[PDB]
Amino acid sequence: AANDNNVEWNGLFHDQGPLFDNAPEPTSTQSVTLKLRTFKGDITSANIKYWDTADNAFHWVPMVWDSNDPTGTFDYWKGTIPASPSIKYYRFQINDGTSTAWYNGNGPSSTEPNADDFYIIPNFKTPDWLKNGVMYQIFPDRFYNGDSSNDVQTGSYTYNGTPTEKKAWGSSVYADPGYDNSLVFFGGDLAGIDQKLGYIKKTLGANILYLNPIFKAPTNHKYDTQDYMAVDPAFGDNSTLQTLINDIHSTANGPKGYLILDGVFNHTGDSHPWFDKYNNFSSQGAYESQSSPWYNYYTFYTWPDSYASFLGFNSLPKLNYGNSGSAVRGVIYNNSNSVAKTYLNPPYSVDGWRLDAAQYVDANGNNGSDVTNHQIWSEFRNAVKGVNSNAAIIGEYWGNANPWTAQGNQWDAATNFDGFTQPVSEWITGKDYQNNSASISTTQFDSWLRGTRANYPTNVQQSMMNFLSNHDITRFATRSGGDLWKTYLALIFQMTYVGTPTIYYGDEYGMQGGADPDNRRSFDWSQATPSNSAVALTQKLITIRNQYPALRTGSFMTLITDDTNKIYSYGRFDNVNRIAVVLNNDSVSHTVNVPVWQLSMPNGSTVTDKITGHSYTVQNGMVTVAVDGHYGAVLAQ
Ligand SMILES: C[C@H]1O[C@H](O[C@H]2[C@H](O)[C@@H](O)[C@@H](O)O[C@@H]2CO)[C@H](O)[C@@H](O)[C@@H]1N[C@H]1C=C(CO)[C@@H](O[C@H]2O[C@H](CO)[C@@H](O[C@@H]3O[C@H](CO)[C@@H](O)[C@H](O)[C@H]3O)[C@H](O)[C@H]2O)[C@H](O)[C@H]1O
Ligand SMILES: OC[C@H]1O[C@H](O[C@H]2[C@H](O)[C@@H](O)[C@@H](O[C@H]3[C@H](O)[C@@H](O)[C@@H](O[C@H]4[C@H](O)[C@@H](O)[C@@H](O)O[C@@H]4CO)O[C@@H]3CO)O[C@@H]2CO)[C@H](O)[C@@H](O)[C@@H]1O
Ligand SMILES: C[C@H]1O[C@H](O[C@H]2[C@H](O)[C@@H](O)[C@@H](O)O[C@@H]2CO)[C@H](O)[C@@H](O)[C@@H]1N[C@@H]1C=C(CO)[C@@H](O)[C@H](O)[C@H]1O
Ligand SMILES: C[C@H]1O[C@H](O[C@H]2[C@H](O)[C@@H](O)[C@@H](O)O[C@@H]2CO)[C@H](O)[C@@H](O)[C@@H]1N[C@H]1C=C(CO)[C@@H](O)[C@H](O)[C@H]1O
Ligand SMILES: OC[C@H]1O[C@H](O[C@H]2[C@H](O)[C@@H](O)[C@@H](O)O[C@@H]2CO)[C@H](O)[C@@H](O)[C@@H]1O
Ligand SMILES: [Ca+2]
Ligand SMILES: [Ca+2]
Ligand SMILES: [Ca+2]
Repeated sequence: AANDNNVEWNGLFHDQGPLFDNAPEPTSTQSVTLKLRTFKGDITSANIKYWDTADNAFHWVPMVWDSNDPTGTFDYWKGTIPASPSIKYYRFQINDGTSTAWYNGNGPSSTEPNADDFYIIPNFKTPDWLKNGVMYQIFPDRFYNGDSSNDVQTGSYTYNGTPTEKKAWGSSVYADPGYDNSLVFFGGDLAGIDQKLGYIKKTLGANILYLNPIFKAPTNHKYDTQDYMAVDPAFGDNSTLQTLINDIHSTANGPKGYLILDGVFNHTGDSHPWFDKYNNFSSQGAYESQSSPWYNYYTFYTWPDSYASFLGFNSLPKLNYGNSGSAVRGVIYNNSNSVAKTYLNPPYSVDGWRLDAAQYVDANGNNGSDVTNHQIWSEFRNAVKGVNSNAAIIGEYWGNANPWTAQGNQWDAATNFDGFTQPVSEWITGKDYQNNSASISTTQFDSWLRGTRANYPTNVQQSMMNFLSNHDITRFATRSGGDLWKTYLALIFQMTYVGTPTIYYGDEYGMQGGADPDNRRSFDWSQATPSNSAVALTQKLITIRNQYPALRTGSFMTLITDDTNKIYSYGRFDNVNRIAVVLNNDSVSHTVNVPVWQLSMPNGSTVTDKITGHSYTVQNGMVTVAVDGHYGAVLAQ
């Protein structure tokens, strides 16, 4: 507002959105010009302080006033960080006489921060389609039986002494007395996925599909791989995969699509020939003979009964990656005919992988989260991106996955449990994703989101897998107590936040379910139509996100965090649009004066709540909109 020995925090802003960063994914030779925003005439000077990993030192770049925003309310200060190959971390020092403030990935600060700085990873690139798409996850057996001839039947076969049980579509997922939950089948398959492709890409609008394991394995989840080179017979054959991939990539049935596979590379099933615990193959596996040609693919403490595994499960023997150039690293990703490259190269050309239990991948039976583990995911990236630079790499991780993403040498993104799923669950349903009592206020929710968003490079943020539920946690509908309205707010949010909106099959209509395996129920297709309130909004929302780049790659600015009325409003914006999102997490209606001036929405200009179609006019920097309890508006211009 003026030069008064006071830096006004409310006027301050910056992130790597279009208005502030002219190069968010630069090469070794591209300069990064940054723009800081402040209330007009509020400061005396500003500077950029960045740490360059090339010489391990802090560098200084004084900023200069660049311009005013259309409403003459803000000042934009600029500075440029020189182009080089090295990773850089920056923050801002803001001065107004005797007052000094700092700003970085975590927003304003009275004292100088030492963490949460903004990133500059030269030559690091996350595929843009992932950044701008909407994903739909499918647990094969439970989506749609499109071919009843490949169905696993009761007794069809046995695993570790247990016969398989077949369920009627819609029945409980729990095994009946005498059977195992891992050996319960409903019939979902690849042909089913292909036949319902119209529901995916059109009825909903999603353009990205992510499949849980689909390779030869005895269980129903299939994380106990028996053969990476073959599609499990129950889901079809490799030929079926090809037709599906072609039908997904096809733009003759809707938006061009991308397929992402589940890569279970940390371990193998105990029935995989390399191990062959039950001797299902003539060859000799590691378990049967210390002279086995694959003996060293695993780690034994006391051969053959005690060996390394995934969290103690004997059915999932841990793979030993050894050192660079090892046979294992070759069969998984180095060899041209490896698991990762085989499916990434024709005649399959899938578009990416979901790294299951990626934090554990290691050598000699160790648990990862160490140097070797990271060295491995670095070679993995060179192998993948070497075959196709636009093939996505998303690792599974429940906490801060900064160690595997913050240097642009490993994954493109990660399963956003901590930055999306948990905060959303606790804010809307008052439970954590495992359905335990855990509630947070709007203020707390907005902070939680900013802190976790700051853990990652901007392009990683835009590529994070944001789901309300997934195959390992309780369903949102159950955590909601059945209140379909909470699902409405959740959807509206999910489709307007930073990151790849990811729909866990069934969530779009309000499916319920507890802990594994009850969170993997068969899909109720009578509810899969626009006649369902939730399904309709999902589609409405998806259409809206695809309409505005500002929602996929724009900036994010908090506008309202009211704990009294439980209202949360934020804005997504770029060079073309300004979107004010208003959310009501209360159980009663509220009239909100949305301060759209913060997004520089001109007075007299009109805005439209793309959810209702109702138009509004910006007067005195505000927009008054009434919103029902557990719902929201999407004011766009
Ligand atoms: C399931 C999940 O467990 C870990 O995740 C931790 C996480 O790291 C922690 O930070 C914290 O948040 O807690 C979670 C767990 O809630 C692990 O790190 C993850 O990698 C793992 N998820 C992936 C890996 C698994 C192995 O490939 C997959 O699970 C499959 O295999 C499991 C083991 O048999 C099956 O688990 C069943 O669990 C029930 C318990 O209700 C048991 O009774 C039953 O015997 C088990 O079979 C599961 O059904 C399979 O899907 C998982 O799907 C991957 O996503
Ligand atoms: O889970 C891993 C950790 O991830 C997060 O740490 C991030 C920070 O949030 C980022 O801001 C950034 O930090 C840079 C920092 O910006 C830069 O100035 C420089 O900082 C130190 C340097 O590390 C240290 O060796 C010494 O030289 O002093 C410098 C300044 O005094 O380097 C930092 C990182 O190299 O990156 C880190 C990690 O990528 C999160 O905040 C942590 O909680 C988490 O543990
Ligand atoms: C910012 C912070 O938000 C979340 O933390 C939650 C806690 O989980 C909850 O128990 C309670 O304390 O409220 C907090 C909200 O502030 C999130 O779970 C954290 O991960 C996140 N923590 C920062 C980000 C990183 C990711 O974990 C950490 O590495 C870092 O040290 C934190 O500053
Ligand atoms: C340098 C000056 O730039 C900005 O001023 C511009 C206005 O915003 C425009 O509307 C138009 O009038 O052009 C002006 C440029 O001449 C900015 O708003 C100012 O705050 C800024 N001046 C600050 C910096 C100085 C250097 O320390 C101080 O002397 C001065 O008091 C500050 O206000
Ligand atoms: O009745 C269903 C409806 O209830 C709520 O609406 C509130 C309204 O917002 C309050 O201001 C007041 O009028 O009571 C109404 C009902 O008691 C919810 O806001 C909404 O979710 C729900 O559909
Ligand atoms: Ca001032
Ligand atoms: Ca079938
Ligand atoms: Ca054998």
